[PDB]
Amino acid sequence: ATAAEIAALPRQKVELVDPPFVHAHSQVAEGGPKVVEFTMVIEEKKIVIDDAGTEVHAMAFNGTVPGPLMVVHQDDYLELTLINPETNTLMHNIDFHAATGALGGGGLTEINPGEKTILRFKATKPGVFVYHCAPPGMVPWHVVSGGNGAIMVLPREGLHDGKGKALTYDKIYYVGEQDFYVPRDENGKYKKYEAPGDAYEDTVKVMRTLTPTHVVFNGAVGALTGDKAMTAAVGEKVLIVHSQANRDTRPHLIGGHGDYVWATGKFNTPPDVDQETWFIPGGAAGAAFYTFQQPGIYAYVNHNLIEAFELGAAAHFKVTGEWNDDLMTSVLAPSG
Amino acid sequence: ATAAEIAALPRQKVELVDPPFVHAHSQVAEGGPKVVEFTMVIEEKKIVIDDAGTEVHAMAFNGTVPGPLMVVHQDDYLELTLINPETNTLMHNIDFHAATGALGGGGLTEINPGEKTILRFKATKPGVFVYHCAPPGMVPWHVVSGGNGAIMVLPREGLHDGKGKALTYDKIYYVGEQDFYVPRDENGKYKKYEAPGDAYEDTVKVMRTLTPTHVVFNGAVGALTGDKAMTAAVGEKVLIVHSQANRDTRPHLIGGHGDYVWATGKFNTPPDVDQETWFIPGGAAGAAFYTFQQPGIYAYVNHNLIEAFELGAAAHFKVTGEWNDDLMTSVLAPSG
Amino acid sequence: TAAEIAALPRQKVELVDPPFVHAHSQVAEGGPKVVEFTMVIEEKKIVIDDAGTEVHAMAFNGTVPGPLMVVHQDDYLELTLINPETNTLMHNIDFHAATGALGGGGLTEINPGEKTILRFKATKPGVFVYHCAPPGMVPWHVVSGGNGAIMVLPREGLHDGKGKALTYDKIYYVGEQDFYVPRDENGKYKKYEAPGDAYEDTVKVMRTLTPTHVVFNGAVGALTGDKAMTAAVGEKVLIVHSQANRDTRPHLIGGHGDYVWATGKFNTPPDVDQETWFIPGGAAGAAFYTFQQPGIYAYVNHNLIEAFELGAAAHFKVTGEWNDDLMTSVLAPSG
Ligand SMILES: [Cu+2]
Ligand SMILES: [Cu+2]
Ligand SMILES: [Cu+2]
Ligand SMILES: [Cu+2]
Ligand SMILES: [Cu+2]
Ligand SMILES: [Cu+2]
Repeated sequence: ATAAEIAALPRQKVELVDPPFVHAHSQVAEGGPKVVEFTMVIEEKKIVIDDAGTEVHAMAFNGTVPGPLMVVHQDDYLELTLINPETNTLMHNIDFHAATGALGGGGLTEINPGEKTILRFKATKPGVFVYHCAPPGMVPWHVVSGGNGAIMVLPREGLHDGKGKALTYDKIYYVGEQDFYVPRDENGKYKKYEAPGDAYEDTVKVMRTLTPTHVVFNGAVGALTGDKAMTAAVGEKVLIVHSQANRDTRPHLIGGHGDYVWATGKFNTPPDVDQETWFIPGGAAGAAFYTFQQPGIYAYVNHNLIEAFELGAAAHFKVTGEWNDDLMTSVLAPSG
Repeated sequence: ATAAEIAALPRQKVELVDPPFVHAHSQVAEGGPKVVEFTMVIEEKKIVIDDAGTEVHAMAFNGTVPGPLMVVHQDDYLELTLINPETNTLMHNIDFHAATGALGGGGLTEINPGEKTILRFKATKPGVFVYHCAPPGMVPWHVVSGGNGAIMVLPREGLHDGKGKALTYDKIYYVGEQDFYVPRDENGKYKKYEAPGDAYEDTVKVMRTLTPTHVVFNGAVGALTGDKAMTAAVGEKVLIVHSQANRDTRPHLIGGHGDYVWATGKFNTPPDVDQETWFIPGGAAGAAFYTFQQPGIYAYVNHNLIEAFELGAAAHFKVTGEWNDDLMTSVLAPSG
Repeated sequence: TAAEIAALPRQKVELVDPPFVHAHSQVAEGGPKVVEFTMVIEEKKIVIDDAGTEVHAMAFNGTVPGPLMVVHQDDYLELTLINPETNTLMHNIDFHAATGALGGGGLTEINPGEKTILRFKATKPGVFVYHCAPPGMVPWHVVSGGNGAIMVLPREGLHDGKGKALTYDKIYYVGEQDFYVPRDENGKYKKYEAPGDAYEDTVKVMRTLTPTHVVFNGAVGALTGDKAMTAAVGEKVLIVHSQANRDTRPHLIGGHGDYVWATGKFNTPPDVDQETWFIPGGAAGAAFYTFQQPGIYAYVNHNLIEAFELGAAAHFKVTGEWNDDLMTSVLAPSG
């Protein structure tokens, strides 16, 4: 399209919501190509990531870790207004894996505190894609401080399975998984700092071990459990988008499956089916589609079970409905 | 189906055999749906995992690490009697990744020492699948203590390639790969403990490094070598099922290939072909099909070669038959 | 038959150093051939970072990685492998592309002062790792740089999942190397007189499963600056990537993998529109991209710690006209 043709396209302002929820959208596109507009203020803030009061100096797109899911359709334009407030201490930017050119946008969005920028790109490829901060020379530090999220570029005709039959979800959730590298002192206690820059040297040493101290969903241990469990009902079709900007993960729904899984995250690559545990490499997003068949509590984990149950990578689903004894029954309950 | 319909189905009791062998079965299902009955006693037992005499207090389903391969067909019911004898010290249970509901059966099979339970589930999805112990609060410890195995749910019509041609194996082996995390003293020598619980805190610290001390097939360094090498002949068709309940692996047949590989382990997902090295994520099983073409020794390995040759993840195949000079020949043997 | 193999033509090919690739055609020119290559193994001290860090490398043909060899399906690859008397160690070669004798390793064990000639039929199309594998010291040789890859093209060239031609304008081979360099108690990397002197110290580092360096073409920054790879807008590029010992996850920053044979095998249909692909330790993969935008790109292992702290980052410098439809700065950074 020409500059004039794009200027004539309809504009739609989207209001982002905090993960794991996803802003309102249509699966099948409602009309022709649009310029879909998003705004995000980058907030540098302390976050507490475990029950020992361990702190991270986060880079929080839109005030969350992960940053929110942005949803467009293929051949829409995504126009982001990105704002770095004067209260921040560092330069930041954004690299959309979904975009083409200038290091994903990173080369065009370097904004110091007190500045803002507007980037527009054409979402030419359908899929879920990571986005993340990437300041030259400081890239991994910003990403593992929580400066990452994802977007979903739906096909204009919605999702389909490998034979072209429609796949339509009732619910969608976004799980951002984060590897943290928190320095400790001589007695094994996690260190606290009063400024992001103060922890840099110490953090780089931990990162070089390639061994995260914490691996969490939605910014902290237990962030998606207890009261913040995701919900569904028997019969409901659910899409779980999962991202990891820096490090591999292997998602698994304990008690369920991935009926369809775009493990590469790309919708023109047909989905795998009947999956127990799928694999998303660092620097990517994937998506799984599941129809719940049984009520009760499910745990959704990175199935390196040390990472899930020692380091923090575990979420819950609470599911309502009728139990199915054909699928599963206790013939003899635990007894002497 | 209804409870009455299921009660009318024929039962068959299966005697399990120790890995890497697999109990007698038919590739193409005999008749209609059955309730296939297995019994497994859990044994907490000391095992020796290397040639120095390093020992682990294992949780051994049916007395082995890994637990044995159970084989059924799609839409059969798997009915497991699981027994925790009173000589054991801990509660155990079982999570079938093949099953749907109650955390894979885990929520319905918590048995203290002196107790037993019978769980039945419908095997609705075809593939190979991990099973493992998963007691709330103690999940990874039980799994990395060897409390895991796999099942195979064959399609009722046996295996096929991605395009409808039958794939019929002459023999099958099950390779269970185990990451162990054995505490060490100040001399770098592995510690021994009197009971399972005594090793807990020390073991958890090693687990947090995400760096196993040992990575082994069939419970020990060298377990599938020497006179315990797997065997085949030129022309023979072999399926190798490979599981890893906690941690990634990358199987490779040195001198061979995976002609067809269900790397996700799921038979409705078409197999990759002509593979050098395939990839199975932690928490999953995979399967590879190969027709041997050359005689001699092969090594089957996790192709992180440090993991294979330093940590223990190497097995051998001994293959009988005639050398094929068309496929490979030494034009000039090593000479001055 | 026997007479027929003996009657097949023999063609010698001159190798070139990575990331460049020797002369070849995408569609096979003629019928099956015996393609002959020669490689001398060089044990040499190489410098892998900006602080003068040394490794005693095993360098097939004098490079880390060893060079890319390119044949077509059902050609034979006939390698002459030479281990000069100035070397201290036995070496050999295992072609993942080959069938039999541990990939050739059982037939190619050459002491210093010896050579050997191995021939194998390239029956399976794809990119494949090769590496040294002396029994009992396999990982040491591989993580000392003793590895490369080959490409076995389909006789009819590359195709997408639907059967239409994919023809590249150029090809690069990126070999990625995990190194495990011992450090003294002060945190400084150690140097050794001879390869064997480092064995014990190196195996201890290997057992951490934590590389001190992860690099492309044998050193930090080997494919950056004046050594960046090049392309132009409109050009179709194939990037072959190998890792003989450890997982990697390639990503073209600012681009994509339009078609990616992530397993490296051409009979397995390529994934499409990839952001970041995955190649397991012990394999090669291949990505095809058509460049749409000019400028500098970084090509990385997208564990960004591995890329930017440990060394796994390369550059492409791309010429041509910018496309404001695909991307534009509506408002540049401003107060
Ligand atoms: Cu930032
Ligand atoms: Cu990136
Ligand atoms: Cu247990
Ligand atoms: Cu599990
Ligand atoms: Cu060597
Ligand atoms: Cu190999």
